[PDB]
Amino acid sequence: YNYGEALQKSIMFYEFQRSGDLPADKRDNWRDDSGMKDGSDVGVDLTGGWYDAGDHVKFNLPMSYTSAMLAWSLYEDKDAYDKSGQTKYIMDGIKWANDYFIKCNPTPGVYYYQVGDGGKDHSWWGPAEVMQMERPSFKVDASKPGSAVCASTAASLASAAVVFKSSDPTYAEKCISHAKNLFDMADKAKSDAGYTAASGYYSSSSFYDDLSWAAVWLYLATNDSTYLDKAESYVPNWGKEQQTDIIAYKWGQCWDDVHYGAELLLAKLTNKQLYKDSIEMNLDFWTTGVNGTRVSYTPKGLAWLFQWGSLRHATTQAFLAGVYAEWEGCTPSKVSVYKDFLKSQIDYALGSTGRSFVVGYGVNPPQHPHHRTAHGSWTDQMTSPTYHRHTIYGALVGGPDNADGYTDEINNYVNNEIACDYNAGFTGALAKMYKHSGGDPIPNFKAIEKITNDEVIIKAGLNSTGPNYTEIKAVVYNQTGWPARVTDKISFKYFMDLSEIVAAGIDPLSLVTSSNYSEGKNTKVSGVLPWDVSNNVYYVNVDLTGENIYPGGQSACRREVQFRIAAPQGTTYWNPKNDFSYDGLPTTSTVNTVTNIPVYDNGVKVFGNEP
Ligand SMILES: OC[C@H]1O[C@@H](O[C@H]2[C@H](O)[C@@H](O)[C@H](O[C@H]3[C@H](O)[C@@H](O)[C@H](O)O[C@@H]3CO)O[C@@H]2CO)[C@H](O)[C@@H](O)[C@@H]1O
Ligand SMILES: OC[C@H]1O[C@@H](O[C@H]2[C@H](O)[C@@H](O)[C@H](O)O[C@@H]2CO)[C@H](O)[C@@H](O)[C@@H]1O
Ligand SMILES: [Ca+2]
Ligand SMILES: [Ca+2]
Ligand SMILES: [Mg+2]
Ligand SMILES: [Mg+2]
Ligand SMILES: [Mg+2]
Ligand SMILES: [Mg+2]
Repeated sequence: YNYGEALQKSIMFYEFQRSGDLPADKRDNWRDDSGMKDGSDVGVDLTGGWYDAGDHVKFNLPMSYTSAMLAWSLYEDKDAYDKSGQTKYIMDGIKWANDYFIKCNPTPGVYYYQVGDGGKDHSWWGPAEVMQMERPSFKVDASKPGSAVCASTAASLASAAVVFKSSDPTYAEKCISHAKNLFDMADKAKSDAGYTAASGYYSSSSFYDDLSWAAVWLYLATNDSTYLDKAESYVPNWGKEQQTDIIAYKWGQCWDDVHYGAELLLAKLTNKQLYKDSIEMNLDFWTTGVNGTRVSYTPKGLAWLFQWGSLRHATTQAFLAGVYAEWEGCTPSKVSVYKDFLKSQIDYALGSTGRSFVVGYGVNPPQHPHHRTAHGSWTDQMTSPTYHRHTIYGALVGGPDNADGYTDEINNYVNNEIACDYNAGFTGALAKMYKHSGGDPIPNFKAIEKITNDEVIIKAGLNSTGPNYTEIKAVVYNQTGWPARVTDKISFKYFMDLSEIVAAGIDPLSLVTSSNYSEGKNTKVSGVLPWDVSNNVYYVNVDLTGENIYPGGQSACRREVQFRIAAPQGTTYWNPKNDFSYDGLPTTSTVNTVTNIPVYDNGVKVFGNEP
């Protein structure tokens, strides 16, 4: 498999998750500014960071877990990133998350750990750029603690400091300053009691693991052994295997449990047997098995841990196995076992079963990941359109069940959602496979997509008619996607040939235009205006400027306008047949897309034709 391309796309995945004011240097044409008022409720700029999964909540625990894991990869395999030419991209990602965590620590002792409400956010299915719901900010402090999330963020900031120190020593120091404050908060409190806004999504079941993980990274960033001593001091407090006094080993590294990564690092830093034994017990359980126990394996080779995000778990363990196998302290006989495991799990994700589980990569990749912005519905419907308008490159889907079963459907969020933490360890494992087996990334890769549907259209039909008038029912639709956006400067024009009016000795400008119905309070229908009088062409201008038309609902994306143009009552010379906009017009109140009632966006024609 082409591991370099996979690595390249896995890193790119995060760029599509970005919230906030996006860079001018962005390499896609379908994501734009969003969550621009994040933090406005507390008077703090909390814009930026990454949306968690297929949704738009910013959950700092998995977000910081993710950036800490990406930095860990860059720390372990900078040469792989340099050789593949992806170094700039992963560093930009790491900085994107950490710049946001810094904003979340506005003053010593205060940490905002979330922006958005799961309940409200998930109740709407649409693109990030046009979210209309409230996005509350939540914080922890001395009176309401969040040890896991504060320490997880400290680990992200400290690991970022380690990998940025050589090229940007000042940013490294900035990261360390904030990591120290957040760790102090976490260490002083030793409680997750104030971390409640993520209930039902990312509630924490442990924080001593996060304390050790953060302390290890702060040790590597500052070289102050005060932190190494702390890291080791929490070990007795880590969860144990049931009815044993053995450090847990039957799960895997993940957003809720980072003792696996902490013990791996502590083994390399101290060479103490306790840590070596602990990480090898975990890696053994995942490979050969240990003490009669072994993680389940699917018939096709996937180490299967749990129903949700099976690939996320397997590929993360693959990364840890790769890191540990390269360490001189690893039991020699297990080096090959662990490396074989890294390859088998990554290959399963990339295509060993005959298809890829990575969006926009390989053979028969997933087409319907549970992701709002990549899908791009403009009607608040998971079912419409019936295909994803965008390709969210690099995203690793949840994964199959214990029997390799997998259904690529948008509503399957258990096995087909995509998320920050899903790609975290995966990215690191990919860097290792690239280093070993290669595969050239795509040069100058970008995600500038072809526009696949007219972004703003109009449908019309004959509402009412008479010997002296024509009444039109028109509906404008915002189907924007590159990027999805509010269209508050839309207008359209209805063209007529009024030669018969001039011939009747009547002023075309005196005809009466009117509207008996229209959605939108700003809808304005003009009187008859001249367009090309040499050919007796006049028009009615319908301005929708000011209307908050956006691709996020059946009513939200459309504006209906009914308007009539009429010659004097009792007259019979009105002739709609020579009117440009009347040609082909649906003969009734049931509208259809028309191309002769042009739509304009800030005066620029974007749909339809003029006379
Ligand atoms: O031995 C059990 C292990 O449990 C781990 O916690 C897991 C929770 O039990 C599980 O409910 C939760 O599932 C999440 C999933 O992680 C998340 O990514 C997905 O989006 O939603 C699911 C809930 O609907 O996962 C956590 C973490 O794996 C402990 O962390 C671990 O120590 C313990 O051994
Ligand atoms: O929490 C699981 C999953 O929920 C997704 O939102 C669901 C919501 O949970 C359900 O009550 C509603 O009926 O449908 C929506 C859309 O499927 C959410 O999109 C995922 O991010 C989340 O993992
Ligand atoms: Ca934890
Ligand atoms: Ca006419
Ligand atoms: Mg900008
Ligand atoms: Mg979820
Ligand atoms: Mg399909
Ligand atoms: Mg004519």
